[PDB]
Amino acid sequence: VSSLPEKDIQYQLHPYTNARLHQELGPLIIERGEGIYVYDDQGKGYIEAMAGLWSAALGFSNQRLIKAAEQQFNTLPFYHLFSHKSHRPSIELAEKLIEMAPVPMSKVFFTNSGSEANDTVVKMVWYLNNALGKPAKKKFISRVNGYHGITVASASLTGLPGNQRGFDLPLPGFLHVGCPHHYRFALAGESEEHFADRLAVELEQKILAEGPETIAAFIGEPLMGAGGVIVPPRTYWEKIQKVCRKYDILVIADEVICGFGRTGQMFGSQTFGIQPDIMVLSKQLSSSYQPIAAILINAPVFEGIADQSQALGALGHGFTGSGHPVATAVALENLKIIEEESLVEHAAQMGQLLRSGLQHFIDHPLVGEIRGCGLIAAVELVGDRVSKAPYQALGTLGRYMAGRAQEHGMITRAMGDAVAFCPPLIVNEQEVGMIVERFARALDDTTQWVGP
Amino acid sequence: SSLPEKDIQYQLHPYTNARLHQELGPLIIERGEGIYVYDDQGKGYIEAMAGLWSAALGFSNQRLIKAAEQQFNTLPFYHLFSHKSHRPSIELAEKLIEMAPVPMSKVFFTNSGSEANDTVVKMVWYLNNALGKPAKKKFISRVNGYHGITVASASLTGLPGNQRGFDLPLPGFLHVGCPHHYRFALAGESEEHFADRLAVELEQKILAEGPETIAAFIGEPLMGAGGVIVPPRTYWEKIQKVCRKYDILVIADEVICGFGRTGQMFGSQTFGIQPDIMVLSKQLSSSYQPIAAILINAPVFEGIADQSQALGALGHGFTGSGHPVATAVALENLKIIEEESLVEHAAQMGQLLRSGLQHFIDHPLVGEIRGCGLIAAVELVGDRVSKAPYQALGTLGRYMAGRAQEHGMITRAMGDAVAFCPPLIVNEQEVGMIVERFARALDDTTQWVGPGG
Repeated sequence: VSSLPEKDIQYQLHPYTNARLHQELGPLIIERGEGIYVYDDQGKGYIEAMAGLWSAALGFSNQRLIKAAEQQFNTLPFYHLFSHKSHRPSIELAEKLIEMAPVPMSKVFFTNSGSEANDTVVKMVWYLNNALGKPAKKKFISRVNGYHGITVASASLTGLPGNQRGFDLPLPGFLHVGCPHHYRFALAGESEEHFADRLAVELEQKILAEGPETIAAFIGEPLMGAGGVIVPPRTYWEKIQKVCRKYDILVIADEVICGFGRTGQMFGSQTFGIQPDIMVLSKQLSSSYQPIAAILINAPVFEGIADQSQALGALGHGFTGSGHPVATAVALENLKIIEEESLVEHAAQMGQLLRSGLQHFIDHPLVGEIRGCGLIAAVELVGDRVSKAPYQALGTLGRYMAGRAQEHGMITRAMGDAVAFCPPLIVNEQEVGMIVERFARALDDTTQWVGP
Repeated sequence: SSLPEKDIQYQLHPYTNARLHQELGPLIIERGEGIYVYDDQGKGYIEAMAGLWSAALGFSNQRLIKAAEQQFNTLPFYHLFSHKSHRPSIELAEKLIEMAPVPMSKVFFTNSGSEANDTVVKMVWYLNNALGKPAKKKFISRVNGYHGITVASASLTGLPGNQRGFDLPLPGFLHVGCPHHYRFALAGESEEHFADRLAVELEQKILAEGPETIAAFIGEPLMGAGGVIVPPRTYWEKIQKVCRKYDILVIADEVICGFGRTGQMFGSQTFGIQPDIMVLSKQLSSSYQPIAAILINAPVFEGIADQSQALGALGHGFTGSGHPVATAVALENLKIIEEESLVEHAAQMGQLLRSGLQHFIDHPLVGEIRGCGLIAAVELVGDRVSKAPYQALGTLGRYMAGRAQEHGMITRAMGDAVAFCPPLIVNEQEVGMIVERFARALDDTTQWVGPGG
């Protein structure tokens, strides 16, 4: 048998893993990928219904991206953007991002990860408000169950307890308002629109209690990804933005998951009617073939930063890999493919098929909710549909269900007791059918396990 | 070319004055080969910084490029979350642990050095909570140290340029003195006594803050971006004794020093550091891919592991953590460094570099020549007795770096010092050319100043 599992146990500390259990069980070693599939070291194939980490838009064997990497490696395999240095793929990618943006944007700043990007945005907003002579205007508002990454600062923006417990987070000045999840937080008989009203009132009261002059920015994923595929209620973003504009608070759209065709349009900001001052992009940006993220800032944000960078000598910020030529070349080619192959439209089509397939299970006794938009969805299981209570404890069903899905050849992700769907954009109709079938088998297993 | 206008229109550059950039536009680098890069006008430059202290194998290593291809065609993306794994992360982690200069237990991967140090902060907090020491959370670092630029890692960083305007450092991130004898020793003080004073400073800081509140001390073995600052003799010995006395972790930031930069495989070896945690990046992959790695020792792992069990899972990880292409490239890169004996070769080339620069040791504008292995700096001054700058601090360094570029060499000014950090594969003739181009830039600067005397 392969030496790899023992070596993995001996030498790797895994993210998002119980380290002690890992020492007992060892890894599931993924050996290779092609199309929407990955294969373990025993040769078993799985539909990667998460596209890896919400990210492999073009699947696991796109030869154009691979050749784009090769072409750039053979030209200039590393360079940087520090001190006026530049290079073609960062320039052409920045051009393309600005010109495809759903609202007018001024500049792009590159990082490696979504976490670094949001961390950078925090720093940029502080820097901006200092430049503007508003030293108190520094607080960020985000939402319960939001996920913005896991640096010290971005984990503070994040609203999931799993990212904060044990880590002494959030830092001060990172405030949280309600998760816009109607199923869990609406009143009995309350409409989506009235639920949205109540959330907007909550935001305004929070701004008032803190002192509006101390609030710099509001950040949100158009729909929440890692926190549960939570679609906000109708009118939420309209009403929330009105509150933000009233108090001169920046609106930051975290498009790390929603970006590049996930939600039925190119950006989640389009789908949900968001006019952000700043956008954060990653993941599908490069089909995760290279680590890269991008921040788009509008004109007022750029102008204030630019002014301060002059007064303070240079902008004292940047990663070694910021705009890495291979990562930018791969992302550029990736965006071209998404456009040329009409994958936004195709994904929207496939998403309707996914959602209608799943909706066959709406009356199942363990299905509490089916939600989603475009080609992202979740099914939330419960132990009792009237009370919405979990079986045993929150997470017990989702853990079992995700494990059963894997046994039936599908990789999903449990988010508490919901299981997620975020397949590659290139998924076809029968493959959507198979995703639903493998969900159904896992659901059948879970039902028998829970028992009468 | 349409590129310069497009760059000015669309890119906010790191470590650049944005207004000046709108006036001047970029220097567009088009291609690279060996130790050279070429701009879009065809002019060639020796990349005496190896890009960003990082391109160990130069700019056209075909083995790294083919290693990337082979992995892209196997599995171009996967992750390490929830027990998932893959061969290149496993084999890289094995190699890193087995090559470590002290016994290490586990590797955690990130994309950047900044993310890695940020992660270390979180790991240390998480550890001390697991151990039932909730107060033991403060970090101590040094003036002019550079640890990256996330909110937390910029707090560790001790360069004002990284903090002014950004409301940093955060509370709980404390700084002690820059160990640079030339600038901070008392008149007539020995290196060893300077080291004694720095150790006393650290101990007094630990005492004033409450030792029970201090979790960790972090330092680059020699400081890179902050000036190629070699610590005085006996510094690391004495500093570590203080840390051990109070049960404070010792974290070696090897982002620049790692993989043969300093004359041995690690800066920790060169300077006699026994770190609890090491942070690696840059030469790890010759920067062909964004990757960094954290090595943690047994006690650090065991505490983290215990808490990750009690709390369900370790709530930390980047999408790109252990990225299969980045890890495959890094693994091949380390194999090349070993197979081609590049640690030894770089040590040899570094002696040539230093002896070449030392022909200018009595020049009226040369204040100090420092370094070790294949990293060095020449610090220029306007007056050697007072060590004062010519005009404003930074004038000489800026002028020198601009002249070096005109003579076909990319160097980095750090105030009035110019840095050297060439690819490890640099050969003897190429070291000769680096020093020649330094000399021409120095001649130009000297003529520009007119020292007289």
